[PDB]
Amino acid sequence: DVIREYLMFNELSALSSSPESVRSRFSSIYGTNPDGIALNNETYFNAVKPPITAQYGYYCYKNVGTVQYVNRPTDINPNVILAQDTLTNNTNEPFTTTITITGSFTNTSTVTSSTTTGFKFTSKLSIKKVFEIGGEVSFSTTIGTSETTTETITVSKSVTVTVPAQSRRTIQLTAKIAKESADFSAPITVDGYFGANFPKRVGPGGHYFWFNPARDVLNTTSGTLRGTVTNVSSFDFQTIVQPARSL
Ligand SMILES: [Lu+3]
Ligand SMILES: [Lu+3]
Repeated sequence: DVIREYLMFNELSALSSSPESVRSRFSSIYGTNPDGIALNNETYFNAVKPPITAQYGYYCYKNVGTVQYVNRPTDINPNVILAQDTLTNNTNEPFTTTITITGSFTNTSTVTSSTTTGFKFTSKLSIKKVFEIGGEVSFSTTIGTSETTTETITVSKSVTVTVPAQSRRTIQLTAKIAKESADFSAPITVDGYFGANFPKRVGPGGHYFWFNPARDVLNTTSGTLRGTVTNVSSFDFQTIVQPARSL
């Protein structure tokens, strides 16, 4: 998904920064410690209200770029009993009979995401992955969370079996389980401005209010989104009729 929202003061740590470190950068740039600083609709320290950044139209945004997916090796659980039934022959004559054996399996699709430094995005992230075995999976997800959705597969199989004279005979419904997954990542980028108000006129021309691009006052202006999309499903259903065993 293409996300673009305001950067907040409580997310400065996500850019390895702080209001104090931003203020100190403004101090270095202009040669006087500002009274206060401003970001979008917020201020910090001894600041002019309303924020000079909104007054003067200088905003600052965090962005999620294009999500890139990388397939992980698929893990296959090669045998799982979904159903098991035993036919008992208590007579002196064999009989043959057609039975139906039924199992159900609950498929899961799981999304998880995070950022390396703890950005606080509000807009849902769109995650879509087509899995070979599991098929198409999509999510609209809050970054930094986990979600699982479920779907039910019921499988019935008819089978004709002869059970000898004094014996029982077991029938199983079996499947393989595929855990399919892909890792994903997206660049986080910050662009726009911070504001500062000074106790005296500073800078070229002598002004009380100044704006500097985020890159001038923050220790970094990028980060990273990461996550995984998993699907667990059953496939390769088989009927197993085991040899008749004596009672
Ligand atoms: Lu194959
Ligand atoms: Lu196959």
